[PDB]
Order: sequence, then structure tokens, then C-alpha cells
Amino acid sequence: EDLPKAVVFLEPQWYSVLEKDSVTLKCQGAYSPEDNSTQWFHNESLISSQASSYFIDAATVNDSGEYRCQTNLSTLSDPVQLEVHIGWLLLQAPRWVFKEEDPIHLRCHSWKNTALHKVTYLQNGKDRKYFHHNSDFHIPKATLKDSGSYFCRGLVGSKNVSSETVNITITQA
Ligand SMILES: [Hg+2]
Ligand SMILES: [Hg+2]
Repeated sequence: EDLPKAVVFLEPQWYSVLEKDSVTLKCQGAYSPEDNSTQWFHNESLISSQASSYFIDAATVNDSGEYRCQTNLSTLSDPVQLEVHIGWLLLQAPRWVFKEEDPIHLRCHSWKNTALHKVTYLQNGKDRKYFHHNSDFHIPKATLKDSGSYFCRGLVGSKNVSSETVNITITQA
């Protein structure tokens, strides 16, 4: 009989971002006629008390952590993690655990106002996909063979750069 708790969503979906990236935290919840305020929390600290969304214009490493929201009808949400990194490239995914059959969208994100070319996405040290100009790598339907350590690399100007690795787990069922 108890109403659903609030839910936090990130737009875009990437849980890890680079400093200077913009992130919008959205709160899915219900409001009563006399109180439509939304409360946002960053690691247990209150950060906002009215708007349904919390917009981070230019992320900093200090923004990393757990975020939760709530309304006066939808209770405290489970936490959503945001990781903020510093580097020329970042391999992004909407999550790090996928079920077999699931599509996997990876993005080799370059730092604000830089452009990457000759990009390769690698899995367990082996090339999985190459693009002459930076593009995303979509794995149609995940199999157990997709579990592993992923990273991407390419060129920004004449500088060879490589992202940190991201470990992806595929669960059965
Ligand atoms: Hg904060
Ligand atoms: Hg996607």
C-alpha cells in the first residue's frame, strides 16, 4: 500500500564523466497539491530543496559520489553513483553489469573542446572496433564472451591518448 520510492536518473546515462562535462540528475516522483518541492542529496548532504532536476553545468571531481532524491509523496530514492574523472579520454557505458541479450553502448568520450580521431575500442587487450573519426561502439546482444576489461584510445592532435579501463560483467539468465 506504501507508494513507490523516488528514483534518480542521469541524462545522459553515463555514470562516469569527465570534469567539465554537464550532467542532469532527474528525480522521478509524485507531488501533493500543496508541496511539489524535491529534495536532492549528495552523499547525505542536502544540495537542493525544490526543483525536480539538479543540473551540473561543469562537473568537478568533488561532484563524485552518491546522489539521492525524494518528494513529499515518494520516499528517499536508492542512491545513484556518479564518478568524475580527469583525463583526455573516458570509456563510458550506462552501467558495468549487463544481462546476456542486453545491448551494450560504449562511448569513447574526449575531454571538452578536444576531438579524437583513429579510435579503437579494446577488450582484454584485443581490438574490438576501429573508427577513423570518433563514434560510439554498440554491441548488439551481449554474450558471456563480452565480459572483460575495456578501454579506448586514439589521437587528439598528434598526441596518442588512452582511457582508463572499465571492467564489464555479463550475468547469465
Ligand atoms: Hg555537493
Ligand atoms: Hg544508449
